[PDB]
Parts: sequence; structure tokens; C-alpha cells
Amino acid sequence: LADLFPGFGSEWINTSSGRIFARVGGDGPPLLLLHGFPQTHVMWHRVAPKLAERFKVIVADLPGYGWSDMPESDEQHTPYTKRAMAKQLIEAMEQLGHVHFALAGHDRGARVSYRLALDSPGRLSKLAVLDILPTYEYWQRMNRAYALKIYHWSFLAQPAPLPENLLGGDPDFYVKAKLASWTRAGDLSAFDPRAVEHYRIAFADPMRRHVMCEDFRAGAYADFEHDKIDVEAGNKIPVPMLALWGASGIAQSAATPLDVWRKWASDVQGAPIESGHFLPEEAPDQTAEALVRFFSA
Amino acid sequence: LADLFPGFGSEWINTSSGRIFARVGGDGPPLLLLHGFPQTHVMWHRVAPKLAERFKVIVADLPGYGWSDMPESDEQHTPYTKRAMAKQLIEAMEQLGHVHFALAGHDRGARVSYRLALDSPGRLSKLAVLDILPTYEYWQRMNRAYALKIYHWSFLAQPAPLPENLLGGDPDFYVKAKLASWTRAGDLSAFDPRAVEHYRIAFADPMRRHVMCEDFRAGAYADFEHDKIDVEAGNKIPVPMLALWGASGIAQTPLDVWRKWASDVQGAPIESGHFLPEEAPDQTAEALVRFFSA
Repeated sequence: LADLFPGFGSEWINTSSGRIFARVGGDGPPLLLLHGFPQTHVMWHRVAPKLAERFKVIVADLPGYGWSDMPESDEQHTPYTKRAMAKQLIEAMEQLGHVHFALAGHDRGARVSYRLALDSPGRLSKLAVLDILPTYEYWQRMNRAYALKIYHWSFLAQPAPLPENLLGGDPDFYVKAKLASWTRAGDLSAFDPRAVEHYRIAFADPMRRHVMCEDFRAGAYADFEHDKIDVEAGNKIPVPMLALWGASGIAQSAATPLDVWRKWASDVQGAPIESGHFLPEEAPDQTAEALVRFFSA
Repeated sequence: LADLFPGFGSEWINTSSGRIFARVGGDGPPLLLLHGFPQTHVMWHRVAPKLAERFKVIVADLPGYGWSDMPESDEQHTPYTKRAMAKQLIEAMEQLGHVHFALAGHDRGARVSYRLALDSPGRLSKLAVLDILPTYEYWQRMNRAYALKIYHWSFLAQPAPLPENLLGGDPDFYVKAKLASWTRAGDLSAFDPRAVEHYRIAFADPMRRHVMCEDFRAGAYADFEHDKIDVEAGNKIPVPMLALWGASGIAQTPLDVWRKWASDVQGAPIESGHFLPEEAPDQTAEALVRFFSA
């Protein structure tokens, strides 16, 4: 597997929930980057160099993803809830001496990030979320059109072992079909082939695939309930926030994303980028510039 | 494969879209029975004898299912739309000289049946639908809870080859898990093992699975649009109608829904999961005999 982060170190960070793998580079204010599904930390490889010119960059695998340890799940999918993942990554950052840091997340990692901001806002100087709306908003918007568009939210959340057994026959085809499907072009041309191989090797492990399904089970149940409590209480994220989304990504599908985030956050700016879902790989120059600009002064 | 219809004949009925397989038994007024997903005509094996005491019973494999021929699909999934399936089954019944008959359907076959009643009500003396609401109603109800409960309506409707590819690895597991998960018991104990083997053998064929996906693609697209026209026009089924549903089933307030779609409908729950004719054959048969007898 290729080293896609020239000059970055590698840490396996201990936490009570298991080790977090991360690439670490740069110098300056600390910035944590969190990937999503069906990816790993390597999705940041096209923007991490520019960010490392200005920040100490920590590029972490989510709990249970990539090279991070895989805690055993439970009947409530607890370790793969965004609340639990956020607690685990807070512990991981504390091992590095970071108790107040900047955070950018994409896809599932962006759900960890806004959940972190809701539960522990004092941990974050600034927050960026890439190509998402809150989990509560995706579910509240489910109707026939969106059930067809994001079918995988309901498919991968079916009780085990149904998705695991369907994914086991030809895992390469599914992970590559999802990667292609959510790009603007509908193929794999936006990805570095070495990055695709990282994603494919991770997805080829049945234990890794089970974690992904637990993530989506949490997304259908506890994560939704945690969000529901906040929205029904009127709780807003106070951390200065940036919402970026792809003009051809998932979040915009049937929702105007900045209006949605303004319901959830009291100091939020947002912009579209010409891109499908995978902003840091499909639009690395625009994504890196937006993030550098936001996190700087 | 076991013969689960003692005394019934076996017939391949010609139509302009391909052959319809059916088991045929009994004498009296004609009654067509239509199965659904992921089953074949054999799901009627526990109630067909009692019906054949009073009716000529025709137990047909849906277009593309079981032993029926598989017409070539197209970009709009036309032959697996319920409108097209109903036309094809109307042709098959004409080959037998039945132009006015009783009809009972379950699951996909009940969707064929109510669409047949809307398009061609003169064909039907009486209609029974088992453990369904109209396809439009399912989709209008498609919130988080329902997207999780009937996920396969969106999964199997994904563009080819996504579900076809996933189903090929372990088809026996998928068909068995569907059969079990929709019953009251949650396992396969309500089914005759010989019936399960019929369903497994059909589902083992990739061409048969592709048909099923085309059926759910039609269900997400053309079938929904056809139903939407009738709702938007205020069109109701005039055929006297029975809606039966499982107290633990999928359709679960169903008589209230059907009264919006039908001007003469009665209904009742059966203590059963989705698969009424196999989980509760005695109550299902009694309800059907009483309804169709008049």
C-alpha cells in the first residue's frame, strides 16, 4: 500500500476504546481530519500537503476503519455511534496534548465532527463539515425520491448478518461501485488509483465491512435519536463552522444546505464546490483553499 | 420438487408475452390465485384444496416467476409493471375461456390484482388482496420507519446490476431470510420444507432474480405513476373487494386505506405475519371461501 503523505509520521494512538491510527505532519495550530465511508484517512492525501504548510495536521482513521482497532459492537451499536467515536477521538487528541483543536470531517467523519461539537464544544476552535447534513435531517427528508437515492442508509442498517452476507460475495465490486457512483462523473477517474487500493483492501476485510454496517446501524438508530434530542431542544453548535458541499454531492440532493446548517449552528458559513460527494479528491484545489482560508485567522 | 397440489393439472398457457404456468383444479366458478415475492404459485398449496371444493382454481406463476416464461424487459421495466402483468394474465385467462372471474392475490400478485381491477374491472366478479396496501400508499408512507422496514423496495429497485451482483453470492441465504423475517415466528417453521425448496430453486437462477429486480424497479417507477394517476383522478375500484392482512404483517389501518381506493370493500386481520396462506391457512381459506361464495 502506498505512502500518500510525504514526510508525515505515523502514530498508533491508545484510547480506552482502542487504538487510532493517524498520519501526522506539518506544524502550527492542530487540525484533525476525519474521513468517511467507504474510505480511510488516505482520502485527505491531495489536500493534506497544503494544509500542512499552515497547521499541524492529524489525519486519523475513524474507530473501526482503516488501521484503527475494531471494538466489538453491541445491541445499540454503541462504539460506532458518532457520540462514542467523538469521545474516542477526543481521548486520542489528548494523548497528543491537543485539548482544543480545529476539525474538518467528510461523510461519516463529518457526522462524528458535528456530534463532537454538540457534545463537547469546548474541544473545538473551528469546525468544517464536508458534503453532509445532520443525520436527523437526512431521515426527516426520507420520502420515495430520497429512499431511492440514499438506499444504502436503509440497506446497510438492516440487522446483521443480512448486509454482511450480501457484501461478502464480491466486495470489490460494491466498494468500487459506491466510490464511482457518488462522484460527478460516475466512474473512478477522480481518485488516485493508489487511494482506491487502500479503500479496496480495507473493504476486503469482513471485520471492516461489519464495522461499516454497525456505523450505518448507529446512523439509523442511536445517532438519529441523539440528533433528535438536540433539534427538539433547539440546541445549536456555537463553534464557528464551515459547511462545504458538492454541487453534485449527496447533501444538496433535496435541501439547500446552508439553510439547514443555520438551524443547527449559530455561527456558520457555507459554500458549494463544483464536485460530487468526494470533495477532497474530486476538487482538491478548491477544497484545500476553502479549508486553509477558513481555519486561518 | 414435490407435487403439492394433489389432483390439480399442470398447464402452460400461451400469451403474446410468453407462457404462464398454472396448476388447475376443481370445478365451478373460476378463481385465479396470484403469488408474490420471493415465492411461486406453490404458496397457495395449503388453501387451494379448500377453494377447489367450490371453484375452478387456477394457481398461476406471475410473468417471469417460477415456471412462467420471462419476457424481455426494457428501460421502463414494462413487462414487469403490474399493468402489463395484468394484461398478460387477462390473455392467459382468455385462453381458458374465462373473461369474468374471481381473483385473489398476495404481495406482488395482489398488486397485479388491484391494478387489473382498476384497468379492467369488467374482468372481475370479486377481488381479494392479501397483506398489501396500494404501491402509491407505500411510497407516500416512505419515512424513516418505513424505509427501514421495507428497505428492499429501494434496494431491489437500484439500477442494474447493483442488486443482481449482490444477490449472486449467496442467493439461498437471501430468499430464506426474506421468507423467515416476514413471518410471525421469525424462522422458517411456518413453511412446508418442500415449498421452501420451490422458492429456493427459483431464486437460485440469476435470470429469475433479475426479473424480481425488474418487478421492484417497476414498483418504484411506472407502477407508482400509474397509481398516482388514479389517486389524482379519484378513481376507485368498483369490484366487490376483500382486504386481508396479517396482524404481524407488512401492510399494518388497512381497511381505512382501501376504502379510499375501493367503493365496496370489506376486510379483516388474520393472526399471522406476511405470508397469510401458509402461516394461517385455516383462517385464510375460510375467509376466502366465505367471500367468494356470496
